[PDB]
Amino acid sequence: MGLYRKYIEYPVLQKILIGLILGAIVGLILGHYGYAHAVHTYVKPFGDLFVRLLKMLVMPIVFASLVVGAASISPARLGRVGVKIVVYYLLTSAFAVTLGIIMARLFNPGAGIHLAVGGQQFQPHQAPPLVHILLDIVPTNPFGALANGQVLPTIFFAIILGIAITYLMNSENEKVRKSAETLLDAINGLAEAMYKIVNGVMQYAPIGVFALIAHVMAHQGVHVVGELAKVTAAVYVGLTLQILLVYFVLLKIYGIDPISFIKHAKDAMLTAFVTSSSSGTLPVTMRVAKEMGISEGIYSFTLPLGATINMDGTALYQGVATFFIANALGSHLTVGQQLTIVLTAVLASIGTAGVPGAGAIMLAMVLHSVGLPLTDPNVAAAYACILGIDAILDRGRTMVNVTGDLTGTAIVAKT
Ligand SMILES: N[C@@H](CC(=O)O)C(=O)O
Ligand code: NA
Ligand code: NA
Ligand code: NA
Repeated sequence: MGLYRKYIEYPVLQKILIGLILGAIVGLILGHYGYAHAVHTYVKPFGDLFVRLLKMLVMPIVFASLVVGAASISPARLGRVGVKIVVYYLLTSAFAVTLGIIMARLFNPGAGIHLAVGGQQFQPHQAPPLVHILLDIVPTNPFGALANGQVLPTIFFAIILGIAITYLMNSENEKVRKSAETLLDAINGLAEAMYKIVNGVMQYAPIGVFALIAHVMAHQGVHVVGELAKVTAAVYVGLTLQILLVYFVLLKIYGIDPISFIKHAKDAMLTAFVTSSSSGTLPVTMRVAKEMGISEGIYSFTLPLGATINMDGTALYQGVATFFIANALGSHLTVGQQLTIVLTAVLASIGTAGVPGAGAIMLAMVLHSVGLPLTDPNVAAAYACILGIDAILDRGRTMVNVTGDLTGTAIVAKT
């Protein structure tokens, strides 16, 4: 087990990029000499196992995290400035998703791939009338939603359970109060346990990323590499313009000087960029918070709230991916479908945990709203090719999310 210990003790982020570049070389070299059936039958199953691993823990982590999160939060009317706090992030998320559509049309990623994994192109199914969709949010059986795999009914049932369980903790009866604590602790244990499994799966990602990239290179060929570069470059330039478009303009109109703003915050983004974990990068956020030389009481609630609420960078990733998959599958997005992208993506960005890899887990939830379920083999193939390239894209989107946190707290502080 000498080599096993060395392999584990290494930056997980570095290995994925090492695994990604190695996979690309192997696929093209093999593809030039043929052996298309060789990779399809020998190295493909490693990629499929990684896909099944991610889908395993999506359901248990959605239910447990919401119950713990909803119970902890209590309605305090947000005082006076809090209503100004929550409204700020909601509007900004809409802008980020809206910018994704125009930039995606500018480059048009996913053209000329022609997925035929299932033997035929994906055929959209007509959506049921909106009355049936809304009435299905309420689960007729709370246990049925979990077992059958429905996600929307589970979210509704999880939220109300957390709200109902925080009243018992405040109840005067001792037996009722004690029973509420035990039930909350058991679910909190399940949510914590699901996070340790996330680290275990990420250690298998370099092997999983290697298998997925190699399989795609051999079949599609060198052509598919070009589009993968287009989506790679698109997100960064879209994020780059977004920072100047909305984050800079608020600084200019108000009295805070943007040039000095980044000078004190320069260490903040750089530390987050290296670690690529916005939720875990909290200590530096409070570090710069206490050395701004201003009030701390505003910082008592803004940073914990803005940890999960603000996720502009991931939001652009969610929107661009949703559009990219449609082009690969050959199904054009109508105007009506584009309207539900921003509504779904913005609320989706709210539920993101913040740890790296969370966007991949909840990207599929937006796909269900569009009408592209994961059970479709054609959708699975296109979605799998994104899972390989997530690490390099996740390097940039963390910086935007943390920057929006730091920028947003300062402008309200000026008021
Ligand atoms: N780690 C990303 C989120 C993600 O990777 O899904 C962020 O905090 O911006
Ligand atoms: Na936002
Ligand atoms: Na979030
Ligand atoms: Na954030």
